[PDB]
Amino acid sequence: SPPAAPRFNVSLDSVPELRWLPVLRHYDLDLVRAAMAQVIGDRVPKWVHVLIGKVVLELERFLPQPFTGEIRGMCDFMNLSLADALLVNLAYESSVFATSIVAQDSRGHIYHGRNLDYPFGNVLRKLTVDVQFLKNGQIAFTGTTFIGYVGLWTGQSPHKFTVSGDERDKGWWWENAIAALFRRHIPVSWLIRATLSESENFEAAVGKLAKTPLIADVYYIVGGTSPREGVVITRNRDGPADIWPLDPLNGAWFRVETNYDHWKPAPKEDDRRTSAIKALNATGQANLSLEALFQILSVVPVYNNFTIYTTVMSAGSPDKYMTRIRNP
Ligand SMILES: *[C@@H]1O[C@H](CO)[C@@H](O[C@@H]2O[C@H](CO)[C@@H](O)[C@H](O)[C@H]2NC(C)=O)[C@H](O)[C@H]1NC(C)=O
Ligand SMILES: *[C@@H]1O[C@H](CO)[C@@H](O)[C@H](O)[C@H]1NC(C)=O
Ligand SMILES: [Cl-]
Ligand SMILES: [Cl-]
Ligand SMILES: [Cl-]
Ligand SMILES: [Cl-]
Ligand SMILES: [Cl-]
Repeated sequence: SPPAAPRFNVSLDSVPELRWLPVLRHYDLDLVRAAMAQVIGDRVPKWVHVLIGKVVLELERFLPQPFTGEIRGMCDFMNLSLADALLVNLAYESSVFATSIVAQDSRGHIYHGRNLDYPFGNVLRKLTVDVQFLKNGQIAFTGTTFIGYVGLWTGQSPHKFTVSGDERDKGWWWENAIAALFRRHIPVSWLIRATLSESENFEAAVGKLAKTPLIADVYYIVGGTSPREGVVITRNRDGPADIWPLDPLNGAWFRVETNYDHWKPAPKEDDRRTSAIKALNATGQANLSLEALFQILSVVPVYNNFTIYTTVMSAGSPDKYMTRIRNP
């Protein structure tokens, strides 16, 4: 059976530059550096590496807190350049594949599950962690991430909402991202974390995730705590291209999103959407549970050779947030 991801706490009462240090000390930084060094060489184009290396300090002015400070803190503790630490944190914003599911059972309770896939040789499975971010000793929100990565592709605000992000690949990622960063747009995984931290309820989270300027396109899957509180937000950098909510009155008790626009067919080369829908159809609304979602997310090719982890969560039952490493 897949093992649960290591769980750690991160205190938001500590300043950004030191928050992650207690967590980093549990890891072999030789492994982390080797992994970060590999990603730069593998995922960052040469012209980007040259450019950011020279202008990182000018770019830092336009980046938001506390993300820069947390990256700066990981710079010093690992003897890595600020440019390289920033680049790795941007490299994982793209080339990440996913399946996200938000669904409503017969009682109107909301369930949320997702797979995250990375199609390159990696040590992400060894660096995946569930993190509880604390304010005054209390859990403000929970997220799943990789050691050294300050954004959240997956997270939960207890008794409020759950969020997962799927990449929306429209090409020219680095060209548009750099220009967007200098215009104070933010990474898609950083917006998820900022939403988990700030938004007071599901409705407010959907608004913030739908409208905040981004450096790239993305799909945001959001689940709430009341019946019908589930939505797929298809984003472009400036705003929402499409808002796709649960619609039980019309028989739509789930929404599936992989990495493609739902109003178009999934590509024949990569049709994880069809498999997920059939498994949900076979499971049935009456049998929907977090465990049932985990089983759906274990069906090939929804579950595939590149799957890093599987997360199931329900904001109404925050204690059930569970991330399991796949293919370990
Ligand atoms: C991670 O943070 C949680 C939340 O603050 C910690 O749980 C608290 O632990 C103290 C001491 O055991 C208790 O007095 C609190 O009531 C606990 N609260 C909850 C909700 O569990 C947890 O101990 C922290 N983990 C570690 C390893 O320190
Ligand atoms: C799912 O079920 C609905 C209703 O039963 C059906 O119309 C649809 O074709 C099914 N889709 C798949 C992929 O099984
Ligand atoms: Cl923000
Ligand atoms: Cl935060
Ligand atoms: Cl309903
Ligand atoms: Cl899709
Ligand atoms: Cl459940």
